[PDB]
Amino acid sequence: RRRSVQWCAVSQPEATKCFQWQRNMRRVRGPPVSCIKRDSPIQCIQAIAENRADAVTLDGGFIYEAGLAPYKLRPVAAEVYGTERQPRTHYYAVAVVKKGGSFQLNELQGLKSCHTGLRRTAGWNVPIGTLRPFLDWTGPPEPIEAAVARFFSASCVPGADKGQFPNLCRLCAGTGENKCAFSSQEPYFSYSGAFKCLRDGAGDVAFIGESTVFEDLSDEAERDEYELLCPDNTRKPVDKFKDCHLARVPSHAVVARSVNGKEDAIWNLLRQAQEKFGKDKSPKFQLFGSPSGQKDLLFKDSAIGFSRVPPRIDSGLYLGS
Ligand SMILES: [Fe+3]
Repeated sequence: RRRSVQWCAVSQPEATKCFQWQRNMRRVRGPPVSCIKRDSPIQCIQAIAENRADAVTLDGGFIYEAGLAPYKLRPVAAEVYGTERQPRTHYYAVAVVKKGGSFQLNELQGLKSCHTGLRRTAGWNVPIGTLRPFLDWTGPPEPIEAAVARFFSASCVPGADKGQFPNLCRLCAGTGENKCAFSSQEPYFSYSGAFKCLRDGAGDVAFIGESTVFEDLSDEAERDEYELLCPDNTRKPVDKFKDCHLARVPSHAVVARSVNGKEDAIWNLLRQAQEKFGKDKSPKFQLFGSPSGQKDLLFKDSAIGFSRVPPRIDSGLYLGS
């Protein structure tokens, strides 16, 4: 039906969560949500621009992508992180390494790297931009990936072209054709996957978000075996990310068509869904939770709510501050 917000999933597990979201909203007589299934942010971005879906949550890198032509989607609601007592609409891109090593951020040449994915904020845009000075990139037409592939001995950059940049997919753990996939079929995909790539010892550094280590390692003693590479070339505890990060970046956000995008219905849905199924709100459904073996389905597991984006704020403006 027309009045229902059509959400776009990028995997089957997300589709399954969306359908559960749909029946739960229906049970509590809240705003209706329907589900559309795709395989990547790009297919969801396109599907929305083509009125086949209405909304999707994207990392900063794809919020950028979605704002260009022929899509022109804009962020309508940002994820909120931190705590209810201290909420924030931004997180931190950090460089996590194993304690015991002596190399600093300016000494990564020849080492192995783990990234959340190609063109993702913390996993790529931020770290690569930060390391530019150390690369020997000759600018266009040479794709930046080529320079990165010459810098790190090997890496796992989900979504990178295994054909042109084999080095960038070498450390990835996906089976057969799924090796280096920009999806959960690749064990080292996204935040937790990139961190696992470090935990397993495949890589020497993981470019992820500051909350990853805390979500994945409950034991304080285990987390103490990791530290962060600070921009001033020093190492510090994973809990000191505020004084040791590569960048502070805007939170992932739900995007929608800039014209006739059902913005008000989308916000009504998010506000009520947050209230009914947000953190510690319901035993039957968790808008911000994912089943065992799954991470950040539809929204980050670390999200605690939403913040509506003021009108006439396009992708460009959202990301630039
Ligand atoms: Fe991100």
